Amino acid sequence: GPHMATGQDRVVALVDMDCFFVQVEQRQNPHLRNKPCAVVQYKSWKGGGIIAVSYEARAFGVTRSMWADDAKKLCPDLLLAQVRESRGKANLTKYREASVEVMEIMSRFAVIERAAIDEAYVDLTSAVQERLQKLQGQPISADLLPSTYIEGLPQGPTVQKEGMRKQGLFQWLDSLQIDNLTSPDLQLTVGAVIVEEMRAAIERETGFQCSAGISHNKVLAKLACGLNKPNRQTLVSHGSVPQLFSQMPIRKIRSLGGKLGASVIEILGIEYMGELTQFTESQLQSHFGEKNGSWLYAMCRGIEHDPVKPRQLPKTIGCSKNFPGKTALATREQVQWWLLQLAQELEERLTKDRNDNDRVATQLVVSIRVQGDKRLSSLRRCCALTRYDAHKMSHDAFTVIKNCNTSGIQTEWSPPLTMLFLCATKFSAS
DNA sequence: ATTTTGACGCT
Ligand SMILES: Nc1ncnc2c1ncn2[C@H]1C[C@H](O)[C@@H](COP(=O)(O)OP(=O)(O)OP(=O)(O)O)O1
Ligand SMILES: [Ca+2]
Ligand SMILES: [K+]
Repeated sequence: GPHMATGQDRVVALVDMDCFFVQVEQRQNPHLRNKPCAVVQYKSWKGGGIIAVSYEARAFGVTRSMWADDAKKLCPDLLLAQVRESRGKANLTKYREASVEVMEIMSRFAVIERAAIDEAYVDLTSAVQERLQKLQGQPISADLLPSTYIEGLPQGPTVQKEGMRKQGLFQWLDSLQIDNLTSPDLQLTVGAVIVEEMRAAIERETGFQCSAGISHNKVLAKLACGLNKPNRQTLVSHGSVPQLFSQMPIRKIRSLGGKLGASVIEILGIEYMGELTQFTESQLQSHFGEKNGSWLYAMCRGIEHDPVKPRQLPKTIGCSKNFPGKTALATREQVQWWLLQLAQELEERLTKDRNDNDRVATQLVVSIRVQGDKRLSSLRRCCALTRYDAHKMSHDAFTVIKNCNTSGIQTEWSPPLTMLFLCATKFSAS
């Protein structure tokens, strides 16, 4: 009891831009705003592959990974914006720069960990302490939380969505103990106030809307974020975890969406996160390893300790292209030309990165996939990255991979290459 | 024939 940790020591948010690439294109082209629309890369093969979908179009069943021709079958009036193409490949620069806009705004409020192009974790513990000092026992008005849901409420003894939201928020605020500055529920509530302010600032200064989760750790904040989308935020309190987890499929928890989550389900014969509480820590370590077992034992109780890392910039800068089916690279000239295209984009982005961020990459990673291999990467080799020069980087990549060619004819390449990948890594300050 | 990314763990 008095010594049992409860994982209530931090306030952590996860901010997720809503359908981000779509919003970037809608800001640029007002004709696309408030319409069913999607972002597509390439156009020749089946109308192009959809990579982002507005919520209006999701209502028709349009999803990412879908071909645009098929999406048009579900949504005949679907509007499309195309990813820019440069040097023969999709170029994501517009979205990376929009991401920087948002991340720099978020960084004014607190330390952020860039989780993806449109996702950041936020460590709010210190900001919440300061705001609590400013408030001086003053109660928190529901007006300060105009887009916040409290997971699990309302409960106990209106048929509209906003009415339910307000009822749950009212119950939560009515129960709060505003006089205890160490109260974890109060701390989460102040965190939610700050996140409302952050999201307002993002929308005012960029036009972009986002959703957010607020809880005591990254996994719960990420889970909370997806409960009420778009353009809303959700507070998941420690006390909400038993009911929330009691029907929560294991695969919905971050890092359990793949093979490990499948093995948890299969070996233990369970379906929901809460069922994990019935195993000892040693049982879980015996099945899943020391690290995973301890992590699951704590996580099914709502407890997780992974820190928000102070990192606003990506650790790697990479460029890749697939060559599916008939397009697989079968000559040496082809392989070298595409290595050159990838290296030119990489040099452009690296030079910009060096000027913006006072750092230099020192390692070049080359990855390839051969036709027939089911794995995404068949081979990975590295060489020194000593000059931001595309011809040198492409020549070096060719040198490290050229011995993979089985073909006895020098001009021909076999087995054909279905993927090329150049990644600059190992940054040092400059 | 999703494609193009990015982070981290194991050995
Ligand atoms: N599998 C993918 N392939 C290519 N691009 C992707 C892929 N997944 C995501 N992206 C890009 C496009 C998205 O706008 C952006 C953010 O991804 P993601 O958060 O999963 O969806 P989303 O922002 O489009 O919608 P949501 O509102 O549900 O968050 O990253
Ligand atoms: Ca998103
Ligand atoms: K996401």
